[PDB]
Amino acid sequence: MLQFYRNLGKSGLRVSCLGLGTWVTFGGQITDEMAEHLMTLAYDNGINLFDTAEVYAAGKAEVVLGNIIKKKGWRRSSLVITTKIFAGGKAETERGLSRKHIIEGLKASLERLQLEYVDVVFANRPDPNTPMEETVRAMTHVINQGMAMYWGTSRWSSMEIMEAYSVARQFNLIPPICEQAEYHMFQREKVEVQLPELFHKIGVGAMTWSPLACGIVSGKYDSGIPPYSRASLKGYQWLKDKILSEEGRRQQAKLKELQAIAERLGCTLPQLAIAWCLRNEGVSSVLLGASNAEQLMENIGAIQVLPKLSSSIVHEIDSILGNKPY
Amino acid sequence: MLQFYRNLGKSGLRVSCLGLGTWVTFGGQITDEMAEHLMTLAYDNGINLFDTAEVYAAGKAEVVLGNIIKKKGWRRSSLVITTKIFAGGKAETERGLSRKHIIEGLKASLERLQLEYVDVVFANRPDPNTPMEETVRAMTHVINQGMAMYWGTSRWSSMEIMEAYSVARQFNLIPPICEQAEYHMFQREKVEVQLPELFHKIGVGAMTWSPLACGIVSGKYDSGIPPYSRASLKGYQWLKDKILSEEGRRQQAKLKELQAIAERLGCTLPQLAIAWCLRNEGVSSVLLGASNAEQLMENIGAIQVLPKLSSSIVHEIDSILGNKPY
Amino acid sequence: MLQFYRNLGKSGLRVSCLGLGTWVTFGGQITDEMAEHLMTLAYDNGINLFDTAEVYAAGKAEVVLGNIIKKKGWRRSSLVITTKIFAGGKAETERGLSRKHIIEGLKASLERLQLEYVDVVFANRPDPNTPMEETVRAMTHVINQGMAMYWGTSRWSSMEIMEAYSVARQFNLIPPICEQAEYHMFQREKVEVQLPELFHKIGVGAMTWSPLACGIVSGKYDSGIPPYSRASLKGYQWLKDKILSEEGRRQQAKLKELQAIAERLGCTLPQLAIAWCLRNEGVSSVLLGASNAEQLMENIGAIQVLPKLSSSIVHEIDSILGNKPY
Amino acid sequence: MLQFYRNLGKSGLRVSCLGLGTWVTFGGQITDEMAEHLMTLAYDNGINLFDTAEVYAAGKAEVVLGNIIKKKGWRRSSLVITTKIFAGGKAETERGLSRKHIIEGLKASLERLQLEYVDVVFANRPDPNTPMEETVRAMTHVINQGMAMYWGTSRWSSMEIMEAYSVARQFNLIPPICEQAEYHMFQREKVEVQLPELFHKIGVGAMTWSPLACGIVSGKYDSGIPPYSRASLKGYQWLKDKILSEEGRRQQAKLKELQAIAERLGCTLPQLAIAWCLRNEGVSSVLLGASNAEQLMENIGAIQVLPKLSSSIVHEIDSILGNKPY
Ligand SMILES: NC(=O)C1=CN([C@@H]2O[C@H](COP(=O)(O)OP(=O)(O)OC[C@H]3O[C@@H](n4cnc5c(N)ncnc54)[C@H](OP(=O)(O)O)[C@@H]3O)[C@@H](O)[C@H]2O)C=CC1
Ligand SMILES: NC(=O)C1=CN([C@@H]2O[C@H](COP(=O)(O)OP(=O)(O)OC[C@H]3O[C@@H](n4cnc5c(N)ncnc54)[C@H](OP(=O)(O)O)[C@@H]3O)[C@@H](O)[C@H]2O)C=CC1
Ligand SMILES: NC(=O)C1=CN([C@@H]2O[C@H](COP(=O)(O)OP(=O)(O)OC[C@H]3O[C@@H](n4cnc5c(N)ncnc54)[C@H](OP(=O)(O)O)[C@@H]3O)[C@@H](O)[C@H]2O)C=CC1
Ligand SMILES: NC(=O)C1=CN([C@@H]2O[C@H](COP(=O)(O)OP(=O)(O)OC[C@H]3O[C@@H](n4cnc5c(N)ncnc54)[C@H](OP(=O)(O)O)[C@@H]3O)[C@@H](O)[C@H]2O)C=CC1
Ligand SMILES: C[C@]12C=CC(=O)C=C1CC[C@@H]1[C@@H]2C(=O)C[C@@]2(C)[C@H]1CC[C@]2(O)/C(O)=C/O
Ligand SMILES: C[C@]12C=CC(=O)C=C1CC[C@@H]1[C@@H]2C(=O)C[C@@]2(C)[C@H]1CC[C@]2(O)/C(O)=C/O
Ligand SMILES: C[C@]12C=CC(=O)C=C1CC[C@@H]1[C@@H]2C(=O)C[C@@]2(C)[C@H]1CC[C@]2(O)/C(O)=C/O
Ligand SMILES: C[C@]12C=CC(=O)C=C1CC[C@@H]1[C@@H]2C(=O)C[C@@]2(C)[C@H]1CC[C@]2(O)/C(O)=C/O
Repeated sequence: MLQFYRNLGKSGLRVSCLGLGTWVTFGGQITDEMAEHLMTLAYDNGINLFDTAEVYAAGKAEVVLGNIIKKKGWRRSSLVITTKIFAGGKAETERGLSRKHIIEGLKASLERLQLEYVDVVFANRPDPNTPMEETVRAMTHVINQGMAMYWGTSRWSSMEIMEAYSVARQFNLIPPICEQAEYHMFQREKVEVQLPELFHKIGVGAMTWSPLACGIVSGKYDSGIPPYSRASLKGYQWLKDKILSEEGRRQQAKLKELQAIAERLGCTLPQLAIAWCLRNEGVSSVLLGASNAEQLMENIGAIQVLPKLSSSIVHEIDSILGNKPY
Repeated sequence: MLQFYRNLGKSGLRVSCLGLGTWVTFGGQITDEMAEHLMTLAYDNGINLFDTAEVYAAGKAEVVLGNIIKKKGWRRSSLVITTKIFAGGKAETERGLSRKHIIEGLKASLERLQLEYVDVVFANRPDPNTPMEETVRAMTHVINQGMAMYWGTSRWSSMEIMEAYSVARQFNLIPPICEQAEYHMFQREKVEVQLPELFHKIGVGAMTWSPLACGIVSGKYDSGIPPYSRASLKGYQWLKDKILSEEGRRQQAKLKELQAIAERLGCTLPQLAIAWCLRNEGVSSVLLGASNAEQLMENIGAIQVLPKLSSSIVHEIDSILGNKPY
Repeated sequence: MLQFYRNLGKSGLRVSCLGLGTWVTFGGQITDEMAEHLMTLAYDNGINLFDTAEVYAAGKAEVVLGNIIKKKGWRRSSLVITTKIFAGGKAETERGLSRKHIIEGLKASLERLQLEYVDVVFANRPDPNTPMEETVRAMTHVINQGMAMYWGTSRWSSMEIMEAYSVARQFNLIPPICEQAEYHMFQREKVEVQLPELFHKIGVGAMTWSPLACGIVSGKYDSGIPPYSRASLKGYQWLKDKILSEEGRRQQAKLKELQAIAERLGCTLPQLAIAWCLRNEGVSSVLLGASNAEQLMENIGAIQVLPKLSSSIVHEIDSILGNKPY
Repeated sequence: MLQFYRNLGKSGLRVSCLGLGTWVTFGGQITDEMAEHLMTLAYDNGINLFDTAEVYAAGKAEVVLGNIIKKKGWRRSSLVITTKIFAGGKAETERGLSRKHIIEGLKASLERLQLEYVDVVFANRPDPNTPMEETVRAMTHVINQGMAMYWGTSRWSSMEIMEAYSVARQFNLIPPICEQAEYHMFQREKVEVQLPELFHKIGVGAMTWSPLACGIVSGKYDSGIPPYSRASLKGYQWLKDKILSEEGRRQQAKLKELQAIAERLGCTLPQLAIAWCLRNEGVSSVLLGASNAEQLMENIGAIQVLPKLSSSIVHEIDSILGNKPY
């Protein structure tokens, strides 16, 4: 009963239940050649959603993404391209959600992307130094300028998202259509409890990220930090610490148990985790990440796992994780 | 007492009581040469309204229409060009009334038409997957961008049209000026009963289509499906089935009777049917269709029939049709 | 105590108490060479206001005006250029105050004028076929598009002007700043009684036209229709009839009497009439007309007459005219 | 506890506590070479705020400023460029806060600056001939046109600033973010008493100017008008009169006393005065002025003085000045 394509929240924007992101990989960990192959595989498999950000690889991720789109020549109208704005430089005025950086940042992202507009522009995170009204007016402005079709939030609290809606309705501006939130077996609270309320109240959709907790859910770290793994990359010592932390090892213990259900269902752990992220209608789309073609094809195969996630299967997983939100 | 030119609803847009459409014919059933001749004949006879759609002939109808306008060099200010948006591609995001497709779709139609803007952009049909607010904001945006002068609805229910007005007045956006509805002797309810209410309440005008029920009213199918007829064209098996259906034959029976009044008045059946469509002020303009010059000139001659449609004549027709709405 | 420059109504637009119009003369009755000289004389004498219209000489007036501006190279910021829109073609959709013609009409005027925008765009007259809301939205749109700085009305009733303000305040649009009304010794009611109310209520300014009643006030028709006079021009038989009419001769009788006061003051009749038009603060600016340099220099000399228009002088004129409004 | 960078009022625009202005110097008193050096020194020292005006050196200040920015090639996103509009020509319509001059004036400033937009456009002073609504709509328009990111006021009373906010909230326009006010030891009332109220009430920020009272606070006029001093420049006889005035000499007397505290703290008088201007959070940024590199480097050194401005030090200064506002 799964519908591969669904509306992003209550907006009219239709997206595939699975998207492909560019964090770490594009313009960084992987070659442009591998990136091209990954996007082609995604696109050919129905995926129309591709996420990026001005900060990814200091802007190179957007460059690679734009190059592929141009080289492949896919119709712009058949793609949903999203980017996020917060950190776009070292200068004081090159970061934040001020009108100045919103406009300068998106303009610079579009130039790198070789695109006239993105379908959704996201505030990559909350800005405690900029009043909501200024931010909402700036997002509304770029949409009115044809630089984006819609806008959204990322890593914002339920209250801050409602605040953006409040400002939009008071000054007759455009409200946000989606919140890009982290969601995986070890981070469920926000997406399972809070976001559903925002959907029914103000139509906000949930586009989730890091469905494998940066690859931790794959269980490839059951025995240390494998070579070439994200956790072994430069600038990702923070990930390695989380993996080697006390809590990071307790997660591995639970994973081994989840692995049992995986093989018992005839799928891999990553496929179980990803399918798990889509088990509820509440999630509009799960943004995937992959360093090679084997991972992506495996991940996409998660769709076939959905039908096997019965009530019993879900309860067993909850008993194992032991973190089912109230 | 007929006024050849009238306002489209309560808007200031003045249109001829007869327009020329491009469905099936332009870029499809007829040659560009024949299309040029038909439009010239229309224009030279006072017709200033020409309708098309992104979906007609996969966009070719708009191409032919734009070519003629350019080749003939008529002043853009002397023309009322309308197009409709819903289905503009095979991709998921290439259909619907989302802001994304509204903007991408109209932009693509304008490029094909070689025009900077259309006078009216229509939503070709209702979109159950896009909230009215998003659609109304998108229509308002393209009007503000100078891509269209006004917007309208097509195949929308009275309630959905009122809903668009509601959103427009609540968020101070631009309301629709017209609804493009089917109207002929075998489809009267909506146009005769509901649309008049929308005109007096929210100024919505009625621009009607298929005045001959795709040619069925001409009675050329009194004996099967004549060669080259629309019903015998590829992709129009649906029309042939309606003609050969039980109800389709009962219509022919009534037509034969209507034919009596036609010849009794000194006009053809198509002229009687078309003049009938304009008998009431409620209809701002009737969109004509034609595959050759004989049909168009005949159709235009319907204007001369109007004066003969007395109360008695109208009552006789009602008795024959037996479908006068309450 | 006269201030040569004053605000046009309550707006911030500052105009000279005297402007130079282009009706009949520019691109028509006079040569481009004479037009250039007249504008230069005006500009050099402090006049910054120049009025035209899409209908004047079928658009040639705007062409000549734009040529002079370009040839002389005066700073655009030192000029106040106004044009009026209603009749811009023979086609049905080429006339009126519909959004379509407002945009097409002004765009075409600007191209002829070789200007990016006019300071004020006027609706040349009321349009009974277009709802006020559509007209006000269209004027607001062109101002927002940078095609005009402000907009105004011409030949509108006090109630229709208040209606435009009503729509502007209800839908948060831009209200009109001025009404271009006829004003001379034989047409005082509207300007003296009604316009002052609009100024204090909604800040509307009064820019008056035909201060010499098309030249009739000069008294050059005291003995028929002199050669080369406007009344003897082709297409102005209507003016000749008004002059030769019973009322037209009764005006001449009164003029002869006014002539007495003129010579008694040391000025010409035209100078007395023009100075009379500016005697009250209510009039922001009087638009002058002239076929040669002698008339213009004479007319401009009306400024020196103002100081002599005492209460007694004004009362004597009222006794003669006998048309002082209540 | 000083934060070099702070928000300009409640807006999201982040500026350095010290800015560099161009009045008198750029394109005038100093060479383009010296101007380039001064800006480079400022920029390299963290200063991101540079102020100018259409009136400075008849537009040359903006030309020099734009040349430096272009020659140095600093990222536009790392700069906060502000300009002020009021007097942009000799013609009547070339001055004021009318929509006409706002648009023409800023457009001309941007061309001279070789920039697409300024971060903040200021009304250089109040305009008693233009209604607030017109001015606020014009500022909102240029911001919506991408010609400026924000707008502000300069030399406006607290009530006039609140009036601009009132109009903005009534017609849903954009309110001002900052007021550029004079602030130095001999002008404290407005900035110390009134502006703080506007900050808490409507978020208006305080960007101050002439922190050395045009150089008077430096005490270089303790013995007349030194050569090359601003007071000895052409067109600045007004400054010399203020210095040589009775009150101007009484200020010198107080300065000599302040000098005691300066040397007693280990800093110069200008450093004490400038640091004094930043002692309170109320001031977002102090705009500096300098004719040579020695002055600028000295002035910037005022930051190190801030830590020494204890309560006692501030009280001693108040006792000396004897002008502490109520
Ligand atoms: N809004 C925001 O702030 C954020 C948004 N995002 C978005 O979400 C997207 C996805 O996030 P991401 O963290 O990459 O997602 P995941 O948590 O799914 O991690 C994907 C990474 O895990 C590894 N992996 C993937 N599949 C497999 C597999 N089958 N077997 C083994 N290892 C596998 C790969 O890394 P390796 O091979 O190197 O181990 C890959 O790069 C991003 O690209 C971005 O677009 C992400 C973070 C934040
Ligand atoms: N908003 C919407 O969804 C829709 C809008 N429209 C608009 O309305 C327009 C008119 O619709 P359309 O269905 O073409 O109109 P009609 O119902 O009037 O049918 C016209 C067709 O009937 C035949 N015909 C026309 N005149 C004669 C005649 N005198 N004698 C015999 N046959 C005749 C021709 O087909 P043939 O010779 O092949 O038999 C011609 O193509 C369209 O072109 C389009 O612009 C149409 C449908 C939907
Ligand atoms: N909003 C609207 O609908 C209208 C606006 N206007 C505006 O107002 C302007 C002025 O109107 P207009 O009717 O021309 O003004 P006047 O009533 O002042 O008439 C001017 C004409 O009278 C004659 N004249 C002028 N000065 C003298 C003189 N000193 N001695 C003798 N004859 C003289 C000239 O015509 P001749 O030498 O041929 O006798 C000249 O063309 C127009 O150009 C236009 O811009 C005008 C009409 C309508
Ligand atoms: N909004 C508005 O209406 C106004 C805004 N402003 C803005 O504020 C900025 C600063 O104003 P400004 O009056 O120049 O500032 P100051 O009051 O600080 O005076 C600076 C001037 O004083 C002298 N000076 C500076 N430092 C020293 C020093 N250490 N020792 C001795 N003399 C020194 C220099 O002049 P010299 O060497 O010639 O003596 C220099 O040009 C302007 O450039 C402008 O951007 C200014 C006025 C009005
Ligand atoms: C998609 C939309 C309009 C286009 C856009 O850029 C952002 C949004 C977000 C909020 C949506 C809004 C609508 O279109 C109407 C909605 C969906 C509203 C939330 C409640 C709402 O007002 C409602 O429930 C319809 O009545
Ligand atoms: C034409 C118009 C404005 C231009 C446009 O793009 C769309 C519309 C549709 C609705 C119209 C509106 C008007 O202009 C004023 C009308 C005609 C309104 C319906 C009721 C109305 O408000 C009225 O009755 C006047 O008072
Ligand atoms: C000039 C202006 C704004 C710019 C414009 O394009 C048209 C107008 C016309 C109406 C003016 C308006 C104002 O600026 C404020 C005014 C002048 C208003 C009439 C009453 C008003 O609201 C008032 O009295 C101030 O309080
Ligand atoms: C920065 C801002 C919006 C961007 C802009 O161009 C100008 C302003 C000035 C007024 C600010 C406004 C806000 O962003 C919200 C503020 C800061 C408001 C003053 C009160 C306010 O409404 C408030 O207190 C938040 O609730």
